[PDB]
Amino acid sequence: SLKFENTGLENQTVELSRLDDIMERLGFVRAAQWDYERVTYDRKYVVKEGTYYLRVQGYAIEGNVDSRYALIKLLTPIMGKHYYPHDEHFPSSLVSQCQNVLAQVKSELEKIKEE
Repeated sequence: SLKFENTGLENQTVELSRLDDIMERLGFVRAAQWDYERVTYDRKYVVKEGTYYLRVQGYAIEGNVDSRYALIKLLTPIMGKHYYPHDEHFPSSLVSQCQNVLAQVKSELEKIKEE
């Protein structure tokens, strides 16, 4: 339920193949692949209490999810939390790390924006 506002990600669109390359490079794997409207990427931070995951998601505004060419509009990134083995408190260090990763997501998208 933690969100990251003001990353700039929601303000520009990107081709899916170009998004995919960027995400894999930055440690994300595809997630929630049952959804045909949205593409989802998770970067996992496993800890003693379980798994935190930085989730970046976008919808196909043009084309579709199963196509090489699809135009993706990104939504507000979130950090999810899963407890294993069994009001959420989010660790400030992990918040800072996720902020850093999102900054490089944004920087990589800015580098190809005009092409």
